[PDB]
Amino acid sequence: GLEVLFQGPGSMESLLSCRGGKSSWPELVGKEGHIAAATVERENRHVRATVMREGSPTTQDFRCDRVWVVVNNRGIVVSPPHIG
Repeated sequence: GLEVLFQGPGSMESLLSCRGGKSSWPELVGKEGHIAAATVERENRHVRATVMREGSPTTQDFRCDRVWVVVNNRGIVVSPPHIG
């Protein structure tokens, strides 16, 4: 499903064609990290969902098969989990 156009270091164009259907989980904001991560993997079998604390240093890459489930100190999802 998901196509991502990267407007690269120059006039560099590149595309990623990510595999599955769903790329974004707005309905998971406010749920427990572990419920959210299970739902992500259930709804898209091509992505690996990993729970992460807010504002941890982000690696400068984009991965079709990764869904960060970003949680606060209480383990609650604060942002829509999405592919990247």
